Amino acid sequence: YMITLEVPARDRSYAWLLSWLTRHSTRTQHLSVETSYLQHESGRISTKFEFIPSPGNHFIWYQGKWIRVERNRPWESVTFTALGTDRKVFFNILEEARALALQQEEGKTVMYTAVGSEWRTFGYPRRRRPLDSVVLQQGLADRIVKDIREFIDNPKWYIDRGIPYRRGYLLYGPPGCGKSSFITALAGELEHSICLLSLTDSSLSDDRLNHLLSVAPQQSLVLLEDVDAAFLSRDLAVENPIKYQGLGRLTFSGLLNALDGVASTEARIVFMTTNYIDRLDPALIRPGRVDLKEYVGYCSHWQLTQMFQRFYPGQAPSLAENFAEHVLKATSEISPAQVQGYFMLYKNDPMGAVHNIESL
Amino acid sequence: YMITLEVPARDRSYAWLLSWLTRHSTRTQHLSVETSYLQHESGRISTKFEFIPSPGNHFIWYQGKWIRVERNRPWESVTFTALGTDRKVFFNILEEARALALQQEEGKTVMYTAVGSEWRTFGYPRRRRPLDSVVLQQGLADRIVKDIREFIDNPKWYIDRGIPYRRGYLLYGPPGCGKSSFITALAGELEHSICLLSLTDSSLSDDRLNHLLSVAPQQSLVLLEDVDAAFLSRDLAVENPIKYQGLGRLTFSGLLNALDGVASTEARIVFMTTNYIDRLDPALIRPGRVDLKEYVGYCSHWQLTQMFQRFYPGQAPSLAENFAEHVLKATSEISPAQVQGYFMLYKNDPMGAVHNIESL
Ligand SMILES: Nc1ncnc2c1ncn2[C@@H]1O[C@H](COP(=O)(O)OP(=O)(O)OP(=O)(O)O)[C@@H](O)[C@H]1O
Ligand SMILES: Nc1ncnc2c1ncn2[C@@H]1O[C@H](COP(=O)(O)OP(=O)(O)OP(=O)(O)O)[C@@H](O)[C@H]1O
Ligand SMILES: [Mg+2]
Ligand SMILES: [Mg+2]
Repeated sequence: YMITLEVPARDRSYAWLLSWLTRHSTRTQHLSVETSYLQHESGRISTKFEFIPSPGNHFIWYQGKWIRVERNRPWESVTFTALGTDRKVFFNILEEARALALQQEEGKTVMYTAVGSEWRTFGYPRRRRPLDSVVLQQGLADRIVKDIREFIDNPKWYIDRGIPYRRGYLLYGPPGCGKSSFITALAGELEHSICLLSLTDSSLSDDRLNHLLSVAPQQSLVLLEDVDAAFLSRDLAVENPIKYQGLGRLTFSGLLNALDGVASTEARIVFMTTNYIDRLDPALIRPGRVDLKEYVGYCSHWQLTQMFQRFYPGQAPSLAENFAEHVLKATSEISPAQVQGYFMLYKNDPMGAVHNIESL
Repeated sequence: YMITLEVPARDRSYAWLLSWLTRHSTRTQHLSVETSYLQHESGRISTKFEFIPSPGNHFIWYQGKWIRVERNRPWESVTFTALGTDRKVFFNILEEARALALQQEEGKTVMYTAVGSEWRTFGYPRRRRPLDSVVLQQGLADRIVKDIREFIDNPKWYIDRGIPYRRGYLLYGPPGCGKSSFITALAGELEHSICLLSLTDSSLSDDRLNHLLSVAPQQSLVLLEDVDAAFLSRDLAVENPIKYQGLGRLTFSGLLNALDGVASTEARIVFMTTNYIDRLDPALIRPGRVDLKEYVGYCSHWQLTQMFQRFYPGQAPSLAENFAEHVLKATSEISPAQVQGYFMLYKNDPMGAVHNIESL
């Protein structure tokens, strides 16, 4: 007579338990190697040999209980066998795992991915990009931030009238203007998590897409990159239905219903990005599916001035005006990425980038 | 000499027994983790650790009978082994499961889905949308409600003359007018259940479609979304037979016979939705397969007035007339979804949406 807690692979606290188990690797006869390397120079690579507990029956001595944990071997099922019937030690283990895991993810952003029909983490947590480091047009980031915050802070008003509690944003513009960078900065600012979804995958279907959109982690953003490339439309729409034009078992109607239909879930934010606004079917970007659409474009006077004052702090304000005037006189349109590269050429050299502005 | 009740996966009361078993999880040596999370803020996520009984041979103490329940492990078969030959405990268990399950589904709508050749539930029951929250044209929802109620309440008249006891409705219009929302509201009002069916699935055939249409749950609605996209027609029909145009092993004649043929079942309601009424073959929408067809269109004066008086309750009636007049003068055609979004911009701000009506 014992208690055999069974936690299979498909669990939210799976990573938390794995992290705690790696933390409590002491007193474990079976091990797995945990070496990592940091090269410095001269062929002297630092070693960091450690011990991940192997998928075995290691006996743990938590609170003097001789707890036995077994991880099997692609299907995985972790087991926490104990003595008697207490259930308190399980709660303590879960709480300690939560305390340890959330401590690790502090000041970072966790990136998930779509594996099969489920979300799994993708690498170590990434360092968040400061929001002010991304410079957009005057009064554009503030509007999006305010709209998202208002949507988050008013759930009652949605329920009191019956509208589904959902939202969606679309960003479009020329290549190299700040779409992905702004999305990353916003995710870092809002302390959310990014879920990456590809519509051209070879293992995605309508039912799997609906399940993925239904089981998305809480306090997270869903990102759809280049929705146009997954469905040719417009000129085709005048003659025949919208073909899928790719590899994967997906249909236009399935995606349309999944984004906003009858079985769509609640409390979800979806971001979409494209480079050809005119290649998107009108039914896809109608209100209800895309509440706010914004255009990010080429540089302007204020944007160039802010970029200059950001890359060379401490300089006099006249230099920024000189740089902006010269850039806008020498060329008409320019992308922020090109300006960033040109600045990267002249590292820590103010008044040097104000002279060699020949980039026609 | 015992009694071994066997209930495989393909049963209607399967969910009821699973819910009862989760209710009676006490005195079970083997367990499975039942933790859920509700984020609040500051990285403080509430834990709800519980215990779903694992697929094991847990010994239950219902009525002091030492009942043994075993769930195997994709094929599933639940077993209720008991002592002697009584069969009374089985009646009591089924009745308690029914009492518990129907208690949970109160005021909600259950959404089913097509898995293989059987209907299975899809997530938690969803909150029902009030019917008055969806505003359609004058005297349109009432007609459909009355027709459906008349069909439900008169089975004798159908039998006494020999007509098959079936019905079907079709809704068509511009994208973003209220088709799906009205269907959801009607399903909530009628205390029915929604079954989602996709005609472009990669595992659908004529025999499977017939089986699914024959085994649909009682007191339920069958929904076919975007029937046009599954069969190109019209201009093709003038030259060659109807092609399927997609992925899946289905034919036009198979669908036509399944909807209304010789083997079609009785007491079934089917809803169909499309955006291009002119792309549907005449044989598909003939009487007998689609009894009532209705058109949902753009906004009108009364619809706009009702929407305004719904989103801002307590306002004077003149404001609604002013808003309707200004909207209809500034623009001719406008979808209700755009009106909903424009109202969503001005939250709790009457007399503000009556001034900034520039949405051309
Ligand atoms: N507004 C901006 N301010 C600062 N850096 C920017 C800005 N826009 C782009 N960059 C820089 O350009 C590089 C890539 O930008 P990013 O990937 O966000 O562009 P994009 O417009 O989303 O491109 P693509 O459409 O090809 O995905 C990064 O080094 C990023 O810092
Ligand atoms: N008549 C209406 N009254 C109130 N809200 C409406 C109405 N029509 C649409 N909406 C709102 O529009 C949004 C989506 O509407 P819905 O999905 O029902 O439109 P649809 O015409 O069925 O669209 P699609 O053809 O793309 O499926 C929801 O927020 C819903 O509340
Ligand atoms: Mg990018
Ligand atoms: Mg709809």
